[PDB]
Amino acid sequence: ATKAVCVLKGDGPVQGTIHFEAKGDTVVVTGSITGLTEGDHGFHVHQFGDNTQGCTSAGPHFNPLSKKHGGPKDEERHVGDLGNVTADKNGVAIVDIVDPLISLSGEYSIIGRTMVVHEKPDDLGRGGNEESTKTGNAGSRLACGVIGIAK
Amino acid sequence: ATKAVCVLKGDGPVQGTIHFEAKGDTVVVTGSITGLTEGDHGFHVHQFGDNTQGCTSAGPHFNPLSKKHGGPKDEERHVGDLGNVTADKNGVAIVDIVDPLISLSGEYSIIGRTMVVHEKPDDLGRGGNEESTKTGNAGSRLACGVIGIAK
Ligand SMILES: [Ca+2]
Ligand SMILES: [Ca+2]
Ligand SMILES: [Cu+2]
Ligand SMILES: [Cu+2]
Ligand SMILES: [Zn+2]
Ligand SMILES: [Zn+2]
Repeated sequence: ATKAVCVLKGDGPVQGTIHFEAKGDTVVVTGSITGLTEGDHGFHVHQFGDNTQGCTSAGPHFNPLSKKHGGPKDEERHVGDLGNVTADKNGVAIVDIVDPLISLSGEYSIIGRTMVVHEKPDDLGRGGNEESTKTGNAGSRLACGVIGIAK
Repeated sequence: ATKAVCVLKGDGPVQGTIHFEAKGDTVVVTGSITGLTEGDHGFHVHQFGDNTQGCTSAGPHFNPLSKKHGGPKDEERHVGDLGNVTADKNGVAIVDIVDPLISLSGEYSIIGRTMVVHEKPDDLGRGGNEESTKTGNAGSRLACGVIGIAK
């Protein structure tokens, strides 16, 4: 697959549609998320596309190379660490990220896994607390969706 | 992936959880669906895991070998043709299917695609009109979900 789509939904007001497109060796992630409190929000690909217990059964960040949590520009990061999205005053986060590590096929494929938008901003593993190196202290999962193959 | 899961949800009361497990060289589909009218309901894997327009954006039956619609035991069938699930008097359908054409990896992988439960019985491509050769006359999509990787 070369195109993917994710519909984020949660127990609250956060909702959004993310599109993924394979462009050479990068994946271009676009879309918008709304109902977010203005500010930065942790945006990551969790390991399982299991929504049987809402966003909790999505597990941890997709980390096939068992690295520490980082930000997207870092080398030592989880494959799912896409950093943060920023909600404007109206709660609207417009997504536009280009990542060279997540993929739509092969081993790092994220098809079938879950996109999660969090409550607080991802500290990018620079928080000086152990939690920071595991989840970036992004807190609760507001909305999530399974990533599926798109036309 | 050797395990997958799908949460079916729609606009009505139909809902359920379907689990998929690669056991040997085959795929075992289990789970239960509730909220259904008594009787048979078409149950198929649709091509796209695109829930942006509800179950409508799932596209047609997954059909990589370009065949016509059939029942699960037919040679001429789409890969996504899982036949009918049957709901009892309380609207509960118990799913137990072993299928030789779907898989959880490779060309016949259903990860990232959508599982749909339909309003009417699937006629297994034997109804005699053109629609029977496409969808089995199974009608509208009552509930659907993107198939994701499970732990
Ligand atoms: Ca929190
Ligand atoms: Ca119908
Ligand atoms: Cu996360
Ligand atoms: Cu169908
Ligand atoms: Zn991480
Ligand atoms: Zn079919």
